[PDB]
Amino acid sequence: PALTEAKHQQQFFQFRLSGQTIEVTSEYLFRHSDNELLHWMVALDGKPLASGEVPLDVAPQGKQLIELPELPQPESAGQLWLTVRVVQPNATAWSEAGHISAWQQWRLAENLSVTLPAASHAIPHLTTSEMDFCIELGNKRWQFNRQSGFLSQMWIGDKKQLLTPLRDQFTRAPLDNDIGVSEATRIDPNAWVERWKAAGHYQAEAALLQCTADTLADAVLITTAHAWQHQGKTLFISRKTYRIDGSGQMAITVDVEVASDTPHPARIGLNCQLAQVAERVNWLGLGPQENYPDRLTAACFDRWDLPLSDMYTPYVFPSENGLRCGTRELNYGPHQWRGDFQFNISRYSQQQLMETSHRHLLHAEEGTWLNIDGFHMGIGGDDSWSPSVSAEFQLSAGRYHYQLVWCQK
Amino acid sequence: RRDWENPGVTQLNRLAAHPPFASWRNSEEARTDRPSQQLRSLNGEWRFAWFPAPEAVPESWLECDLPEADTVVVPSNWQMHGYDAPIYTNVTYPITVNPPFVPTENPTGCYSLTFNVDESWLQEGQTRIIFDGVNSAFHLWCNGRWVGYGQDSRLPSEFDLSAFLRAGENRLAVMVLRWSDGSYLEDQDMWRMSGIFRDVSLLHKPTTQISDFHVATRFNDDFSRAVLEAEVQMCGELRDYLRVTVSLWQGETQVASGTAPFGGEIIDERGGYADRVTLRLNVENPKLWSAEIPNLYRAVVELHTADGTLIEAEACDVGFREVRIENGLLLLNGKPLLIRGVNRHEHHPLHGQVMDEQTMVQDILLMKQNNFNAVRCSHYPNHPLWYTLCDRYGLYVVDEANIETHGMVPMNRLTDDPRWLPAMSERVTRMVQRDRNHPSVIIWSLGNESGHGANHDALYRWIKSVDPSRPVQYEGGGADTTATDIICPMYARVDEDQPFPAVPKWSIKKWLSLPGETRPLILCEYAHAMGNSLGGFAKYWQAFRQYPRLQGGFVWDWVDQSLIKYDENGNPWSAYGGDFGDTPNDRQFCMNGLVFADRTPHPALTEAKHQQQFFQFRLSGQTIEVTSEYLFRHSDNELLHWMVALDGKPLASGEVPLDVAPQGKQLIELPELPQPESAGQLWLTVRVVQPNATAWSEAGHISAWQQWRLAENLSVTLPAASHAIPHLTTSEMDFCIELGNKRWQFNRQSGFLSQMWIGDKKQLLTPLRDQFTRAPLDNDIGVSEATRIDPNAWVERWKAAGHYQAEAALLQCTADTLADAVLITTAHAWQHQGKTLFISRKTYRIDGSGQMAITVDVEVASDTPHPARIGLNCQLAQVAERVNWLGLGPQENYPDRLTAACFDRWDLPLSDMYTPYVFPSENGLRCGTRELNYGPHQWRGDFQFNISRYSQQQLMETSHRHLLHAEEGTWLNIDGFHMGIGGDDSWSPSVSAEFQLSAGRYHYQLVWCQK
Ligand SMILES: [Mg+2]
Ligand SMILES: [Mg+2]
Ligand SMILES: [Mg+2]
Ligand SMILES: [Mg+2]
Ligand SMILES: [Mg+2]
Ligand SMILES: [Mg+2]
Ligand code: NA
Ligand code: NA
Ligand code: NA
Ligand code: NA
Ligand code: NA
Ligand code: NA
Ligand code: NA
Repeated sequence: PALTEAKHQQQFFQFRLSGQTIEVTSEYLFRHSDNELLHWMVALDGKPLASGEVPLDVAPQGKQLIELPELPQPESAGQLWLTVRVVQPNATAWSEAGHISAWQQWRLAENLSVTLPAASHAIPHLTTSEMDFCIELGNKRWQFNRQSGFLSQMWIGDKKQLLTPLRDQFTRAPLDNDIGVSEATRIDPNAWVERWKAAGHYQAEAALLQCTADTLADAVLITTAHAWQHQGKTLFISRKTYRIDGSGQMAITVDVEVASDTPHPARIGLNCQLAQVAERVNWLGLGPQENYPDRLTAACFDRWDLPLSDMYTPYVFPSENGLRCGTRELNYGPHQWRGDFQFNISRYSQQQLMETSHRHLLHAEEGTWLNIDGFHMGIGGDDSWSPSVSAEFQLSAGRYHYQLVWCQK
Repeated sequence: RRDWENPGVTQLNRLAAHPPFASWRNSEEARTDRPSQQLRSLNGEWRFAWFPAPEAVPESWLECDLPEADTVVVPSNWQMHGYDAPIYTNVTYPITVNPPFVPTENPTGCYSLTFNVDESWLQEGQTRIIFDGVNSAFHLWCNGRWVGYGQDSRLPSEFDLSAFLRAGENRLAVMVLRWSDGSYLEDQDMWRMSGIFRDVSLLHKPTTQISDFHVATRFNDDFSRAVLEAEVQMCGELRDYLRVTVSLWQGETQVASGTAPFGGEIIDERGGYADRVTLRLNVENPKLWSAEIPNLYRAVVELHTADGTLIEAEACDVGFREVRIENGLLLLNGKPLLIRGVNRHEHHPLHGQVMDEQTMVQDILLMKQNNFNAVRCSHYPNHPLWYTLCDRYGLYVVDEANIETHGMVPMNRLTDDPRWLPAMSERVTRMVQRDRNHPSVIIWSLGNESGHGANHDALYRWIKSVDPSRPVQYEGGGADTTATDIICPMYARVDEDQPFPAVPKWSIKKWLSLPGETRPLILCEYAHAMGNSLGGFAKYWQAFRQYPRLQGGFVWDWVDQSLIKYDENGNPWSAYGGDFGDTPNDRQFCMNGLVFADRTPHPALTEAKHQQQFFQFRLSGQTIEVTSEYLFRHSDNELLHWMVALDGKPLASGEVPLDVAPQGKQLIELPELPQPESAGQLWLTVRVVQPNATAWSEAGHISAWQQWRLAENLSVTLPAASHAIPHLTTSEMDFCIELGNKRWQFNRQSGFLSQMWIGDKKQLLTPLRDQFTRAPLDNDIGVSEATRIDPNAWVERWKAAGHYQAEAALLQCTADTLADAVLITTAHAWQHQGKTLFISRKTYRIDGSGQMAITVDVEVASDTPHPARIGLNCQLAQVAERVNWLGLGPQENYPDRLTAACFDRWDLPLSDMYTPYVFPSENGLRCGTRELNYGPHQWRGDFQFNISRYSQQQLMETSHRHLLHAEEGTWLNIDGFHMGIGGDDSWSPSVSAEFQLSAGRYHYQLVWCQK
């Protein structure tokens, strides 16, 4: 996936936007843009609104101004995005006709949604028992275990949707850059993986602090709090609310505290093993290829749809892989998650990826592992033998908040 | 003739410039710098009359005092006495631009003085008068007879009165013009005043005398040996019996001496200077001068007959130091400097531009106490005592010619014109002739904001020929022209380029490496301290320390140029541009100081002190590494104090002596620290304390500090159960919740908490509502004016988008009863002309313990300009004496200006939570706060806040601090997020992107409870 990031940063055309004006500047020293045209497209949350093409005629080191036509207003809330691409209409000795050599995006107007949803046809019911809080709405049911404090099961009709409960996750199967030269036989205590190990990140267990249920006028509200500890120290505290309403949507709010003296965690998210396996993955976010916080410039915000296997990157030495960031909506099977998060989805658990040294030995687990992150650490790479993730990409804020809505589609 | 409309005549009959003389007739008085009977002060009471033009002055005045004259103190600026108004204009000239002419209405100040001269001064030798500063041009008469004329408001003009005086009573008449052709070279950004504003003195010299002397100090490779060379020139009776003896003293010990007859070496086909002599003294292991240790020797220059009669003696303090630029670096005594500088104008709120010793001393002490080591004389030579003080207290000085023609179009129109070369030359050459022997002067500057003209090139060269010991710098025309040895931009940013045509301001890091560039870079002005500013100051200091050729800079500027005015009641108040009827004017642009005009600090001063520290620290484990940034001294007056506290509660502390050599490091391993099982964050604070008093600081002065978070024990303890559940009562218009002695009322039409009762007392004067704006800072306004809006300024962008006038529309307001609480949920949209700018969703959960937890989630349209803050505000009913908080402090601190603040438990009087900036704006914020206590309230969370008796609306609507009035109750602003304040400059947006609130979605939470 990194090749596309290299292609984008090494583009030969730079762009700036000012109003309706796109300014293209050429970084060629010797040739004129004689095999290039600029294609532009404006979309609202992925839905195309307008597009066009303009021939490019820029001298080496010169600039060309291009005026976009009047931007008819859009009829719906959402963020309009402008994408432009440089296409070479003619084949050359090194590329085929249609080759895209550069691209850029900008956000244009956004119209926030202020429209009150609509009174629910029904009100979910809360069934309380010694060991669980169950919620029923129509043909759906959610089960919250009172001793663990997690959503342990969800059913559509009589079909269970989870293989493992939905739980917070603060670690990732280590990348080569997280490992560096550390070896079981010669630990480099300064490498990220060793700092995480030593701190107990991979061994920490959730301790329940609170699990309550309340009924509201049109919803049931589950509140939980957990502490993650290691050798008597609290590493992380996660407080959440699950609000399930008459519409069937479950709104999840997550507020996490990370002790200041623990090494900054690899991610702050949730994970689960879904019971089902589906053919495609469809999302509104950055893509289409794998992208991470410190490696997402080449990805574009749009609506993407790929076969599930394209959501896994087969690095020979397996590790955390396949994330997509900047995602506002994710669809898989009958499920939909909405929010502003990063995610990866595949048949391999983080546990397996970290326990396996060669891709050929991985085996698809039952169901699908979904990792949805409110925040994810950068992957670094300035070098692969010392910590190289820049400060601005480390999860050092101390307190983090994210929210998601899981609903059926 | 109208010599004041002719740049070809800048003086008539004026004597040559030279270094400070006193004509002692006893060498030990010269050695000790005691007063000289031959140098008298004429300061005191003079007679003065104001005229609207020189054509209105009556002839009788030359011969006798005008009955309607007033008696006034001299030196003074006549505007300070009320005769006419001072004018505050920044770039535009205060007069019509039509060189070399001035207004025919040109305020003329007629000063006179009747004084005594003893016969002895007249029996022999020469008696001269010296006017250290006359603004801007003047004619002088003595006993009714015309003596001469002078220009250049900032250097001394001396005239020989020998033939005009008589024993006994004599009368001077000085006709001072406010405007003259010299005004075209005096366009500096400051109040435009006039008068005899520096000292007036009378000096007696013998007929055969020392007419000039220059002292140089050259060294061997390691500074273990020096040669002091003093060239001495004489005027008068040249005879074989004359000699010069120069002796050098360290305290009462004479370290070297040389005697020689006059007659310098042959220099050309016609011979040599028979009226000059150069003495060379060898000095072993000289004690070197620097701003860190201002070691000085005293050189006494005796003119005498060989058989022993001292004719007269002159003398100066000598600082052995070498200044040189080598391999791209400016070095002092062979080591690279790091300039912690500030620009300082000569300004006093009551006396105008008149300087006095007390004030100078007060400024030098505070400068040093705040870790400055350098000062630039923006933008003219200073009163002579300033140099003496910087030589003795130790500050590096940039001495600057009085040449600024900013208002010309283009700016170099005069400086590139050979017809103005003579007037400019005098401003440069006479400054060097006067101040060349002061060790504190390390760099000469050619003036300011006069573009780049060939006159600058010629003059750069002149100084380099006459004084090879100091580099020459000059910013005009792009800061890296051929007229400067140092790249010395003003307001270039650290990482951000500003590619203006012809004179771009490159990022300073990028500027150093442009193709072919090799010079050191020291900003002549940076970090414009106007109003609530200095945002981003730390970014500069991190760059300076990281890049060797980035050698610092001079902050703009030390002191606000505000002037005192008196109201009807007779109470003083700080005034700025236009407050005297002056127009056009540049309003508050005259106030850009780190300190107020009466020397009280602005909060930005502590940020400069901290970033300019001389010791850097690193913590590893319980090992503290201290590194010294001093170049020449060991830390012989410093100890390190350390303290660990848990959320403000002191746990342990200690002190350790610091012994680090210059550029050295010391490791200090701290004791076994506590590990309380009790929740909270442990914080380590270290401070460097000087146990002994110095010439510039008191015993115990703190010179540096730093803090680090140590272990944190997050709280996992559950709160006990409440023997109580709040009750809800509803009506169409409100939701009321009651719990014991407490009550909360939420309005269903507005969707806000409109009142709360504790006991049965109302707690709010205005409801609790979201706030997205701030009363704009000077940096938010920049140059925008109602008459000439600058649409790119932050304030204008917010105004145009409707942030200040957006109204909350209620989208949802519900109340639910929980197991042990009542929950109120609301959502509001802020719109403007149909555009939704922000959406606020919150929950308020009131539980059986009486606490109210508020959760707020805001959405900000990505296309509206990033807002100033995202927070809540309310007017509380109570006024309490103190404010106590756990968070950054104790002074005002903003996101981009909080490095100096330390996290601890602070407790101050309410009034200290307001900063009285002259031009009112949002102020008093404290960031990183975890708990805030005021009266019976306590708010906990992770927020920034301000609290005072003044609403944001009032601050935005009032132009001057003395017009503000305390409102009923106390206004509290509690922000989840607050935009940086900026300050890289005050006339374009300068808040760095990482300090702009552009995330789109923001979340914050607070708990409001009692106690
Ligand atoms: Mg981009
Ligand atoms: Mg003249
Ligand atoms: Mg002697
Ligand atoms: Mg006599
Ligand atoms: Mg200027
Ligand atoms: Mg600090
Ligand atoms: Na083309
Ligand atoms: Na692996
Ligand atoms: Na440096
Ligand atoms: Na004006
Ligand atoms: Na100014
Ligand atoms: Na010491
Ligand atoms: Na104001």
